[PDB]
Formats: sequence, C-alpha cells, structure tokens
Amino acid sequence: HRALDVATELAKTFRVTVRERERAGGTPKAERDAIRRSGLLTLLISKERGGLGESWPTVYEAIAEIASADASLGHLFGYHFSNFAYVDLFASPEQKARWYPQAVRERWFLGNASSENNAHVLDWRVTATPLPDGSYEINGTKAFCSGSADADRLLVFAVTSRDPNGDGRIVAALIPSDRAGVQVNGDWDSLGMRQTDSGSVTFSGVVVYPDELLGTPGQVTDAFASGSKPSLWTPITQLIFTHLYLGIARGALEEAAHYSRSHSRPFTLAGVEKATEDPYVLAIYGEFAAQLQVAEAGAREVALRVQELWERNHVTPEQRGQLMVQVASAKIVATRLVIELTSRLYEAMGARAAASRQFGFDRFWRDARTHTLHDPVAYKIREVGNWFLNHRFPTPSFYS
Amino acid sequence: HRALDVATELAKTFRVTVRERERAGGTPKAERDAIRRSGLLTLLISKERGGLGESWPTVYEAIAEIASADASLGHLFGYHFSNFAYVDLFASPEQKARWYPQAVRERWFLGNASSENNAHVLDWRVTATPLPDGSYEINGTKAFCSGSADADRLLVFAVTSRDPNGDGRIVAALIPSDRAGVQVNGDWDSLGMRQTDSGSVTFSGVVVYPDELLGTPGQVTDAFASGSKPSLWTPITQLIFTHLYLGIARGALEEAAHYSRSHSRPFTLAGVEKATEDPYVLAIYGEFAAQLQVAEAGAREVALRVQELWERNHVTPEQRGQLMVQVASAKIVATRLVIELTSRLYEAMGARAAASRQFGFDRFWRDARTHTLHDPVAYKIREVGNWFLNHRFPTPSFYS
Amino acid sequence: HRALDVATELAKTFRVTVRERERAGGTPKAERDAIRRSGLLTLLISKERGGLGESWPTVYEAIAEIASADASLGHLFGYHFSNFAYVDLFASPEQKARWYPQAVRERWFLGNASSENNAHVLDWRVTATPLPDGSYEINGTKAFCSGSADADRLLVFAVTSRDPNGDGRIVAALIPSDRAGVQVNGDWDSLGMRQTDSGSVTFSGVVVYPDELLGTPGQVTDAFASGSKPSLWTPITQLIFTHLYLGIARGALEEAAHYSRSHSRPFTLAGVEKATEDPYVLAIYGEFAAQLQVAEAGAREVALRVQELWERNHVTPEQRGQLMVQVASAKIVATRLVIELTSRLYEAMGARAAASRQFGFDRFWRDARTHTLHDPVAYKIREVGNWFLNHRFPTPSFYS
Amino acid sequence: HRALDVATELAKTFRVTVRERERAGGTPKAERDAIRRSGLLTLLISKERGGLGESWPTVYEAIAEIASADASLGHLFGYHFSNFAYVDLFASPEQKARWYPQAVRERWFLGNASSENNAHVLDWRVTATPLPDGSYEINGTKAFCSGSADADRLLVFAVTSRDPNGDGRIVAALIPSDRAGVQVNGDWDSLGMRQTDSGSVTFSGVVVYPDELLGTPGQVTDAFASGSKPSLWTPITQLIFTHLYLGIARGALEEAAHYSRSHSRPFTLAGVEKATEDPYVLAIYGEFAAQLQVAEAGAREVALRVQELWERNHVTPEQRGQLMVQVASAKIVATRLVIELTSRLYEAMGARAAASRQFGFDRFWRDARTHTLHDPVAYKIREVGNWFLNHRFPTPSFYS
Ligand SMILES: Cc1cc2nc3c(=O)[nH]c(=O)nc-3n(C[C@H](O)[C@H](O)[C@H](O)COP(=O)(O)O)c2cc1C
Ligand SMILES: Cc1cc2nc3c(=O)[nH]c(=O)nc-3n(C[C@H](O)[C@H](O)[C@H](O)COP(=O)(O)O)c2cc1C
Ligand SMILES: Cc1cc2nc3c(=O)[nH]c(=O)nc-3n(C[C@H](O)[C@H](O)[C@H](O)COP(=O)(O)O)c2cc1C
Ligand SMILES: Cc1cc2nc3c(=O)[nH]c(=O)nc-3n(C[C@H](O)[C@H](O)[C@H](O)COP(=O)(O)O)c2cc1C
Ligand SMILES: O=S1c2ccccc2-c2ccccc21
Ligand SMILES: O=S1c2ccccc2-c2ccccc21
Ligand SMILES: O=S1c2ccccc2-c2ccccc21
Ligand SMILES: O=S1c2ccccc2-c2ccccc21
Repeated sequence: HRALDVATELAKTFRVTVRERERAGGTPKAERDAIRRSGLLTLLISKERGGLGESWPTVYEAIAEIASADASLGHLFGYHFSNFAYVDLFASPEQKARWYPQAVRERWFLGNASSENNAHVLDWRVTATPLPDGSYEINGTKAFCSGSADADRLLVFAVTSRDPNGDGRIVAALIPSDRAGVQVNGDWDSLGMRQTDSGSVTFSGVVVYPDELLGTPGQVTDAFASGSKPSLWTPITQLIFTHLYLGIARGALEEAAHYSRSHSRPFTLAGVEKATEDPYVLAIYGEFAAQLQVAEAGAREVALRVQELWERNHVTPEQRGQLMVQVASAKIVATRLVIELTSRLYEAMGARAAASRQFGFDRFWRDARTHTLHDPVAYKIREVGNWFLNHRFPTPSFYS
Repeated sequence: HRALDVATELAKTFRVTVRERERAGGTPKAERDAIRRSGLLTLLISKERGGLGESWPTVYEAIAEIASADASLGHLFGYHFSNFAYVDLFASPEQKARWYPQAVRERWFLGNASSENNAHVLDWRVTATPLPDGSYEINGTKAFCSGSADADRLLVFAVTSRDPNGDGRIVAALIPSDRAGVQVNGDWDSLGMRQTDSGSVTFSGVVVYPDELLGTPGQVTDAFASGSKPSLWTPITQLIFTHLYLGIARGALEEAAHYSRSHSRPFTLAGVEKATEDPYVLAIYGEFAAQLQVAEAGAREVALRVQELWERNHVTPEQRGQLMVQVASAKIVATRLVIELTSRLYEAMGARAAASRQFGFDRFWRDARTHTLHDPVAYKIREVGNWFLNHRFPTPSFYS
Repeated sequence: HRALDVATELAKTFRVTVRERERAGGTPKAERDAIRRSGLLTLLISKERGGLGESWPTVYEAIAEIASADASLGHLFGYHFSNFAYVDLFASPEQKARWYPQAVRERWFLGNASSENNAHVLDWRVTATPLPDGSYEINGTKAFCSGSADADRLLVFAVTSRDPNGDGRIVAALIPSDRAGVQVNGDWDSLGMRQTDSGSVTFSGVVVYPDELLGTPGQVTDAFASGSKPSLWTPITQLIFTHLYLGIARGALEEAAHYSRSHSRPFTLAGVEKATEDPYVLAIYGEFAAQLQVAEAGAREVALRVQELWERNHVTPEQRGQLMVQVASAKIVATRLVIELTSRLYEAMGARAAASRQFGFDRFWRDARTHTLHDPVAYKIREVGNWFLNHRFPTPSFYS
Repeated sequence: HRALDVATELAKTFRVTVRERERAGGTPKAERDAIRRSGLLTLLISKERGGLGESWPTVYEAIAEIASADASLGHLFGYHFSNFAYVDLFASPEQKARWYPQAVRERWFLGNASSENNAHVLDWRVTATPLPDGSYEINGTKAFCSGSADADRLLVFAVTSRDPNGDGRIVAALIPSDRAGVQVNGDWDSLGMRQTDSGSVTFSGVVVYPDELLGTPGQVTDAFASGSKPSLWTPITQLIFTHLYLGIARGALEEAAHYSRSHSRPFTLAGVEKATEDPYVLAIYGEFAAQLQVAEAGAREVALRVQELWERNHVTPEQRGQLMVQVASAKIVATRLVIELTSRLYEAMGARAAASRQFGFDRFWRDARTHTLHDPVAYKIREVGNWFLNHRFPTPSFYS
C-alpha cells in the first residue's frame, strides 16, 4: 500500500493549488517535479533496474487518485504510462538495460508527439526519411502533444518517406526532448485540461539514431495486425483514459458533498430543515454515487485482467478482443457518468455554487468535457455493438 | 411584427460582442442604452400612457430572441418586465398615471433588490421602520440584485420593524437608485450570467416616501394566500425564466451547427466522409432540435394564457393555479433541455471545439447552469406531481 | 364543442370494456358500429354533402381522447381519417360527388391494404394488371391491413405489371371489402393494438374499375416528389400517430394516479405515512405530467397548421417541409414520453400493480410499444437533424 | 466450472420450453425436479455435509445463468439460496448437522412464507402463540410466498402473540410444507415471473416444534439492530435480486440480437442494405451491451466480498454497511439497465417483433418490470445518497 499512499499524499497537495494553477494554464512545473520526487513514474520498472516493481492495478489506482485532485496532472501521469507501455512493448533488451536505469536516475517524465491536425485523424504528414548508417530524419508538425513541455523524452511517430525499404511505414522513436530541431510550441489554451501542455511540436531536420528506434519501421503495424503482445497498448491506454474519467467523477462528487454539508441551505418553502436531509438532494447523490461504485468496481476487475495478460507470453486475438470490449465498455460508461455528474451536481448544491465563479466547481465539467472528446464515444459504442450483434472484435489500431 | 424585428436587430448586434463583454463581467452600459433607445422597455405600457401597448406573447418571444444572443442582456431585459409586472399588479391607478408616462419619457430600465443571503430564502433581515408621516426607513443589504447597476428605478422589498401595526409585514416600493443611502455594490463575479449585475445593494437609512409604496404592508402575502390576481406575478416571472432557457438552447444549437458545418472533421476510421453526414452527429442535432420545437410550441400557448389572465379584472385561485402548473411544466422541460444540450452538443462538434478555449461555446452551458439554479427544479417537479396526483395547486409564493 | 363531447362519451363507454375486449383480440364490431352511429366518421366531409364540416384539430383531439380509453379503437378511428385524407387528396370531382354522400348515408368506416412483408418496406409485389376498358386485376397479399375487417371500403395499393402504359407504377383504389377475390385473413395476433385487425389480406383476381382508381398510375409518386398538395398526406398521418401516443400517455398517467390514490401503500420503513405524499412518487407523476402538458400544448399548435395548409390551394416545399419537421418533432417527443411513462409508472404504484395480472395496466405499454415501431423513430430523428444542421427538408414518401 | 457447466445445461433446456410454460403460469414441477437432480441446490452446503462446498460467486453466476433462460426458474433457484442463507445465519450447529445432510439426501428445494398484505410492509399479523412445551402455533395468511408450491420445507416468519415474555417478537422456523394446517393457495397470477408460485399461504393452528425454530424470538431484530453477521442476509438477498436483473438483461439482449440477425429488415428508405449494419441498430446494442459488461464486472467484485464476509466468525456493522451500500448500488444500476433495455430493444428489431405476439419477447420486460418492484429502487437510491453525503450506513432491515 506504500505507493498508493504516496499518490494520495501527492493528490492532497495538488488540491491545495489546482484552482489558481489551472486558471493560468501553462506548464505545472513544480507539480511535475513533485511527481518526479515521488518515484511513482518508475512504478512499472523492475526493482532490478531500480524501479518500484509494481503492477498495473496500482498504476490505474494512482492515476484515478491524482486525477480526482487535478485532472491535468492525472492526465500527464496517465499518459506517461501509455508512453511507457509502448516503449516497454517494443524496446530491445539492450534499450531496457540502458534506458530504465537512466529513467530512474534522471527521473524521466515521458511525453509524446503522435497525432496531427490535418483533414482527418488518418492524415499523417510528419515524415521519417532514411539517413546513412541507419538513422532517420524527422520533419513536420504534430498536434495534441500531451506532456511535451518539460518532457525528458518524447515518444515520436513518423511515416517513412523516400525510403528504399518501403514508404508509408510507421517508425516510432524515443528521443531526448532537447534534441536539435525539436520546437515545442506552447500553444495549448483549452476549455479544460488546461495544464496538460497538449499543444503542437515542430520537427525540422531532427535526427533519430538506430538505438532510439522502437522496433523496425512498420513493426507496430505488423504487431497490431497480428495481435502480438504490443496490441495490448490500446486497451491499456483506453483504460488509462477511463480512470481519468472515474477520478474526475469521484473528485467532483466529493467536492460537491463537502459543499452540500457545509453551505447548502434548506428549501424551507417545502418544509425542509437541513439540505443534507432533502429527499431530492439525497436522490442526486445516490443516483451518481451508485453508478460510480459500480463503474469503479468494474474498472478494478478489468485492471486485474490487463495485468494478467500483461504477464503472458502470448495473448490470443480472442483474449485481446475480449479485453478491448471490456475496456471500451468501461470507457463508455465512465464517459456518460462523468459528463452528466459534473453538470447535474450543481442541482444538489444550489445557485451560490455558480454565483461565485471562484468556487471553481465548473473545473470538473470543463476537464471531463474536454478530454472525453479525445475519440468519439459514439464509435466506441458502435464497436461494442458490432462485437455483440455481429461477433466482430474491434480491429486493433491506435484507437481500437 | 415590428417589435420583434427590433428585438431581432438588437440581438444581432449583441452577438458580435458578447464573447468579449461577458468575459469582463461588469455593467453592459452601451447595450442597456441600445435597449433604452429601442423603445422595447415600454412594450407592456398602454398606448394611452405612451407605451407600445403590446402583449405578453410578444414580450416572451423578445426575451428568448435576445437571450439567444446574450443571456445576460436577455436576463436584464426579462427581469425588467418581472419588475414592471409587480408594479402593475400592486400600484394604484394614480401611481401608474404618473409613473408610466415618466418611464416612457425617461426610458426607464428597472432593477430590483429583493432576495437576501441568510439561513434560507425569504429569511429576510432588511427592515422597514415606519416614520411618523408614513414613510419608511430601510436598513440592510440585499443579495442577487439583478439589474441594480444603471437602474432608473429599483423595486425593493423589506419587512416592517418597530411597527405598532405589526412587525414582519412585507412592504414593496419603487425608488430611484440614487436615493440617499442606497449603495449598489458591484460584487458580481459569477460562472455565467456574468453581465446581469446581480451583486448586492446596501441600504443605509434609506427613506421611502408614501407615494413610492406598492400596496399596504403584507398585501403581497395576502394576495398570495388568496391566489388572487397579483399572485400572477410568479407564473409570469417563472415563464420569463423559461424563455431565457429556451433562448439559450436555441442559440447554442445554432452556434454548434455553424461549427459542425465549418470545422468538424469526419471520422474516417469509420469510413465517414463529411461530419455533416455522420449518423451520430445528425442524431444529436435531431434529438435536441425536436425537443426544442415542441418546447417552444408549448411555451407559446402558455404565454397566450398569461395574456388572457393579465387582462382580467379578477382572477380565481383555480385559474392562477392552472396557469402556474402549465408554467412549471414548461420550465421543467426547458431546464432539462438546455442543461443537456449545452453540454452534449460538444459531441457533435469534436475535440477542437473544446481544445480552443477562445471558441467560447461553453458560455451557453455556464449561463444556463447558473440561472437554472434560481429555484430548484426538483420542487417544480413536485408541484406538478402534487397537482396531477392530489389535485392540489401549488401554494402561491415568490417561487411557486 | 359538440363533436368533442360525442367523442368523450364514446371513450367513456369504451373504457368500461377495453380490458376484457383486447384480451381476445379480433374485431370490435359493436364499438365500430357505435362510432358509425355517432357520425364522427364524417367530421371532414362538408355539411353540404351530409357531413359535419369540422376541422383537423377536432379530429386530432377526438383521436387522442378515444385512444386514451382504447388504443385500438383510437387507431381504427384515426386510420379512417388517414384513409379519407388520401382519398380526398387524389379523388376526382365526380368521385367526391358520388362517394361522400354515399359515405354519409352508408356510415362508411374505411380500412386499407397497403404495406407488404417482403425484403424491406419499399419491396411491393402485389400487382395491378391491365384488363379491358381500363380496369385492373389485383393479385397478391398485403400485410398490416388496419381496419380491414368490417370495412365498408378498402384503400388498396398495387404496382402495375404487364402494362403497355408502363410497369411498376403505383396505383391506388377504393373498393368494396367483399368484392370477389378479396380475402381478409384474420391473422392479427399482436402484443398490443390487439383490436385493430391489422392482419393480412389476399387478393385473387380482384377487379378494380376506372371509377375506383385514385388518380392515374404513378400519380402519387409525382405528387410526393414535387411537393404538390397530396404531399400533405404524410405529415397529416404521422400527426395521427402522434395523437395516439399522446392519448395513450394521458390514459396511462390517469389510470396510474387512480391506483396510487387508492391502492398504493406507504413505505413506512422510511417514515412515509401516505403513498400520495411520498416525494419520489410525486416526482414520477410530476416529471411525466410536465412533459405531457408541454407535448400536448405543442401538438395543438401543429394541428392548427395542418388545417391552415389543408385549406390552401398550393403548399410550397418550405411550408410542407416545415410542417413535416414540426410533426416529426412532435412524434419523437411523444414516442419517448409514452414508452418511458407506460413502463416507469409502475414505480409510482408498487409491486402489486404488476403482481395482479388482472389489473391490466401493461396494456398501455403493450399498445404504445407496438405502435411506436410503425416506422423507426431513429430516422425521424435523423430527418429533424438533417433539417436543422443541413437545411435539408425530408424528401416526401409514405414515411416522411 | 463443473457447477457452472451444469447450470448452463439446465438453462439451455429451460430455454426450449419457457415461452409456452410461462403463459400457463402455475408450478414448473418438471423443471424444479431437474434442478433437484442437478445437485445445485446443495451448492453452499459443505462437502462435509454432503454438499458441493461451493461459493457465493458460483451461486450468483448460476442464478444469472438460469435467469437468462427462464426468469421464474432463476427466481425460484435464487430464493432457495436466500432461504438457505437465513437458515445458515440463524440455525445452531446441531440443527445444521441434521438438516443439511437431509437436504442433500432428500433433494430439498426451499420456499418461504414471510411477507403479508396489510396496510404497509411492516404490518405483520400472522401470529405465533407459545404452547407450554416450547412449541408454537402459527395462525394467519402470508402473501408473496415464492416457491411455496412443491416446497420440501418452508421458511416461515411470525410474530409472538399471547406471549407472557413479550408480544410482537419475530420468530422464524423451517417446517414441512404439508404439515397439518398449512394451505398453499395457488392464487399467483402475475404480469411476469409467472411460474414463481408467489401466491398466498394460510396457516390454521399450525404447530412448530422447538427444534424447528431458527434462533429465539426477536433474535433477527437484535441482529439487524446491531448490524452483526446475521444481518448479512439482506445484502446477500438483494444481490440475488441483482443477478436476476443482470440475467434477464443478458437473455433479452441475446434474444433480440438473434432476431436482428435473422429477421430485421434494412431501412432502405435511408439507404441501409443490412439491418445488422444500421448505425442506430448498432448504437442500441452497443449502449446496452457496454452497460451490461460494466455492471456484470462490478457485480463479480461484490460477490467476492459476500463470500469473504460469509466465512468470517464476526462481522462488524461497518463491514456489513459497506457491503450493503455496494449491493444497493449494483441493484440500482441493474434495475435501470434491465428496465430500459427490455423495452428499448424493440427499436433494434422492428415492428414485426411486437406485431407477432407469439415471438414473446415482451416476457423479458414483464419479468423484469414485475420483480424490480420488490422494494422501491427510489429508497435504495436514497440509502446510497445518505451514505455518500451523510456517512450513514443503511439501517439494517429485511429491505436494507
Ligand atoms: C443569476 C441569478 C440572478 C438572480 N437574480 C435575482 C433577482 O434579481 N432578485 C431576487 O430576488 N433573486 C435573484 N436570484 C436569487 C434566487 O431568488 C435565490 O435566492 C437563489 O438562487 C438561491 O440560492 P441558493 O440555491 O444557493 O440557496 C438570482 C439568482 C441567480 C442565480
Ligand atoms: C485533452 C486532450 C489530450 C490529447 N492528448 C493526445 C496525445 O497526448 N497524443 C495524441 O496522439 N493525441 C492526443 N489527443 C488527440 C486525439 O487523439 C485526437 O487526435 C483529437 O482529439 C481529435 O480532434 P477532433 O475530434 O476535433 O477532430 C488529445 C486530445 C485531447 C482533447
Ligand atoms: C415477483 C415477486 C416475488 C416476491 N417474493 C417474495 C417472497 O418470496 N417473500 C417475501 O417475503 N416477499 C416477496 N415479495 C414481496 C416484497 O417483499 C414486498 O412485500 C412487495 O413487493 C410489496 O408490494 P407493494 O409495492 O405493492 O406494496 C415478492 C414480490 C414480487 C413482486
Ligand atoms: C400496429 C401497426 C399497424 C399498422 N398498420 C398499417 C396500415 O394500416 N397500413 C400500412 O401500410 N402499414 C401499417 N403498418 C406497417 C408499417 O407501415 C410498416 O410496414 C411496419 O411497421 C414495418 O415492419 P418492420 O419494422 O418489422 O420491418 C402497421 C404497423 C403496426 C405495428
Ligand atoms: O492515444 S494517443 C494516440 C493516438 C493516436 C496515435 C498515437 C497516440 C498516443 C501515444 C501516446 C499517448 C497517447 C496517444
Ligand atoms: O424571482 S426574484 C425574486 C425572488 C424572491 C422575491 C422577489 C423576487 C424578485 C423580484 C423581481 C424580479 C425577480 C425576483
Ligand atoms: O402509414 S401507412 C402506410 C404506410 C405505407 C404505405 C401506405 C400506408 C398507409 C395508408 C393508409 C393508412 C396508413 C398507411
Ligand atoms: O426478500 S423477501 C422478504 C422480505 C421481507 C421479509 C422476509 C423476506 C424473505 C424471506 C425469504 C426470501 C425472500 C424474502
């Protein structure tokens, strides 16, 4: 229970200042350093490589706890583990023996530069062009680069160009964020998730060395189409998002209840004597706390299954598909819950919760409303429906 | 027709500047003056007395149109008519003969100072102490004094104190906002409705003269108990709120639709080619536009009944109770609609509608989430249920 | 008010026996004859042809009132007017001169035989093959032939075959239900709407004469595609369906309230003394009564617009398309309302309301759940969404 | 796994005949005997006493499995284990050492006679009169006596009367169903759950011997008041109900999907070619399947906690209350889920799924609509709200 105590104490500290910090936007440098000092970035690194030797259930629990205090920090922390999962699923034994001890000593907080802002999500234009001795040159602009600012390493994705061994192949690389040619642009100014630094990043002539490549170019595509072990990255990452949503939900419900206990007035017109005994106040907390309990218990069970399959040598398409269905289902339920709860709980608090902007309760809705659009829930719902009705497991990709 | 065209033209100009103005909060003086110049503040004053001689259906449609452009200016405009209605329902013929031509010539924009911030609503501590001549001295601070800033007259409520004829009787008056001892405080910094100037007003020995009094002390309480004609004030005012919600909903839907046509990207992962042809985008617009059509059509019929009873010399408890039930029903449907739609419409626009704070679409949710808390919709629901199941009309009050 | 009084009295009498009658299914001959004796089948025929010269709002009110007592009789009554509307929109002047006085004298109650059970709803295989002197011979089986038992005339649709003037044109005709070769099969055995007689009808060498044809073959296709006046048939008919749903909803709500008032027990475990004072019982009635009030008020407005356009010589596509959007909106709201209400109201009554099957309250859900599937509400939603987002009116058909 | 395989095979046979059997109502003797032969009634009896030595998670999964095929048989099965649970928590080791081997050898299927039909659910009037040798005489009529027909023993509750040591104290006993003076009345005729035999049972001078009593008079009240281990009976039983709802939901979803794949027609008006590819069809299955996956996964965690506490020598009120809150939440979520999906899934199948009564899909709604009224979900919601807001665990009782 040590690591979860550490996460709980971090969250408590973040709650003190989240109201003022998220107003300002920009990079939460002090808080990212506190996460560095905690050791929790090393949760999944073996004790023999200097890490904590912990499990995915602990990582997921920590993500939700931090997110309940500060959704931007929960996001950055969660994405770090999505990035680490990808690295761990593709890195060579030589890379792990070098990088993981270095990640411990240098306290790596990972960011990524992957998606783009072209005509649709499938329009990637950041190129990797071959160089002598096996290196590649990266050129182009990425969007939504969460945790790009103050990142020690960047997980970067590119498509091969002018390549003898085949163009259009996906290369992934882990590079220093201060490698020459990398310009983090700092243009993140969002409705919510305001301290995630998910702005854009520009690559001009950026050199990637062979010992920084995560597998061969195109290997990720072969791994996902085959259902090799790396195909677990998507269910892992979508369950990370799910725990952000559950964390936000719990934090909003607890913050509302504290207000209701200390500040709500009884609607004495109706003969109510204390707000905490109002039948409709109680119904609102009951409806949402009940959904939250079930979603949280369900999410713990799926997290255990992530760990079980994480430890296998081989995961069958059926095992991967079943897990993805369970994860997609959890994310759908958590999405609906957090969006409804963060808006409707005002009705259990009263008008003065909104009349004083500085109370800042709208932060929960703004954070959830921003992140839940990451990928459209309507097509997660379609994927689960296509599984149930047509017995088709979703096609492994970066999003399913 | 002409009045509604003027309202439409006002709304158009407000839409240009609302995003910038509402961020700043404070008093929309230029826009209040444009409303003064439009003549619409006199909509319900008879032509005999210099007004437009128009009807409540026209007022309500004008409220919704302006609210759809700028919710604070729709609120200010609507509340002016709630203040006017109270004056019209309690003032003597002699008072109206003087006040109403004055309001036309001087372009009066009314505000109010009524509710307070103590243990529960209508736990009132602002006192009216009788003076030998029949004047009253007012002392205390009012809260939520919408339209208090830049008001030509304030509708004010107090409770008698040191009164041989009975303490605790509610008096009302219409007084100049710069009467000695009136301090309008400018302490309004809210989630939404940011330019309604609903801060506090402090009364330091404010004298109210006998010709400014509206009825006799406790007369409002007796009219409420009687369910007689002055008790129409509440259904009238609750239907004003309803039209703020319908206007916000219509404005949000049309603003989201503009973004969907111009900015949303197709989810090519699912093979869709234009976002405006996505089946799930279309379902969101259809579900909410459909509910809006029915709600608006229903509201027009209730507004018609408001006009009918407004014109009568006498109104029975049964007519008043039936109207209040119809108004409550409209408010319930409009409340649920606007709260769901201003949040869920993000799902038809995509992540970039939230990723870019300056788009500012969240203004609709913030405005509606703030105002819908005015009084709890749960007890409007109880009131309709008590009528339908038990044949009990609501107990008339400032809220029912 | 005379016509509505007659409908109200018919509905009262139907309420007495509906529970026993709908159990058995089959043909409600005594109740159909009661409608014949009432004269209401002639609501839309002019007084100068023997009819009542009434209006569509009267018809719609009578439909909802009768449906609230007996959904099957309300369906039969309403479909009579859909059949009549089709006849009136396509019939020649000499057809109207002979048919309408005859329909009064002989107290005609119309049925139809239109849809079929092939691969999809567009797949029509009942043929019209040319005979000498301009007659046609009809062959094949129709499905869902509402009101076909005890019908004085059937409205019948076929597609031309072996026709030198063109194959696959849609012809419509009004014929005697006992013409040689017409076999009403009596196979309607439904979850709800159990006395609408909507089973199959088999046509074996059935002769149709030129003076029974409603326009030329293919004329309905042209009138709908061009938006000429007969394109009103679909919004007229879809609003008929809407009033079935509103009538069922009102009937179920009122029947539930009676049980709650006289049989529901207080949940004394929570200190409730009377079920009628339970806060959650009151909340259920309030929610649904409020939505019904708004839906009914909105439906009245749309019914008036039907009458207004019914009286026009020409109706533009904007006028027809805006009416169809308003009708579709009303139907969507009424559909959601009646399906939720007829199921959820058990929670306001208690277990014994379901545990005593004889109480029969499930009739409302059975009737509503059956009819609301007539055409899919999801595509009504898409049609409203396509209009609001893309400014595309529904393309006229038998369904839109 | 062996045990779950046996339950799956039973369910598969029950599925073949449930549609025909449940119309008839009455007692499903052949199916009860198949359950007797399966051994599964002994799931919780230790191997030492001739039982299967299985756990509550296995029991709950078997209940859901059987319920998905035949809700009445799942109900009868599940209530057997609620009856067994009461016996296990209150009987002496000496009693269980005789009864449990006898239950194995004689293939006991337990029923109960507990609730009554007086002014409210707390109003109990079936009396137990103490006789001088320590026996009691039971007199009066019980209602809702699930499984009272063909029962090998009945768990019976009464209140002491003519008792010098205190009237009104609750006594429980396990007695033969054919003891002199027991009359099972066969008056069950319900909307759903039609073969649970939950009719009335009348007791005329029925003798209960000392060694048939479960604890001492009032002992159950003392256990509830102290939140001690016997008060686990409620969360155990409420989670049995929860698995009936999850079972019905899964059965209904799977039956609907078979129709959608086999019989639904594409809505060609809108350009659909396959119903199984319709976007709104897929969205219904996706929404409901996703909620079911999360609810089932959360339910498994709670079932493990039931087993954990079942094995404890002592249980604190905090452990009992935490478990009850988790069970209540699962029940709330499952109730809402099954009620919505058993009605809305028609929209995925089409009109002919309701127009052909013999398809019988309404059985799912009828079963779930009937059972979910067992106790009011509104007060389960209040109980979870009171815990979350005010940190008050539910007051232990037969319902909470
Ligand atoms: C945006 C807004 C404007 C309001 N304007 C007025 C007003 O002009 N006059 C008034 O008496 N109360 C006004 N109220 C207050 C309500 O009557 C009520 O006192 C308040 O919403 C209750 O606060 P509570 O739910 O936090 O207890 C306003 C409330 C809001 C939210
Ligand atoms: C708060 C937030 C953070 C995001 N972080 C990342 C990220 O770290 N890496 C990435 O590839 N995409 C990230 N995305 C983007 C999604 O993968 C996707 O590209 C985008 O949300 C689609 O935008 P649209 O719906 O407006 O078309 C993020 C999106 C949001 C809203
Ligand atoms: C299908 C069904 C089965 C029931 N079985 C039992 C039972 O076996 N034992 C029992 O004590 N109560 C049983 N109950 C009853 C509840 O304990 C409770 O008394 C009842 O649902 C209250 O009915 P009301 O809401 O109409 O007041 C059953 C109820 C239903 C609906
Ligand atoms: C209760 C009921 C009555 C119906 N009556 C008629 C009718 O009178 N004339 C007609 O053409 N179709 C009638 N329909 C059928 C619809 O036009 C449509 O063909 C059918 O609901 C589609 O079936 P599906 O959803 O199973 O594919 C009726 C349908 C129902 C459910
Ligand atoms: O889910 S994101 C994403 C979407 C599409 C392609 C790559 C990535 C990526 C990498 C790291 C974290 C998060 C994400
Ligand atoms: O609804 S508000 C209110 C609540 C309670 C007492 C008085 C008043 C008042 C007067 C004018 C406008 C608005 C309001
Ligand atoms: O709406 S039904 C229908 C569907 C499709 C083709 C024709 C018809 C028709 C004719 C009369 C009444 C009802 C209907
Ligand atoms: O939940 S039921 C119930 C309600 C109230 C008192 C006793 C009982 C009882 C006993 C056995 C099974 C089921 C039930």
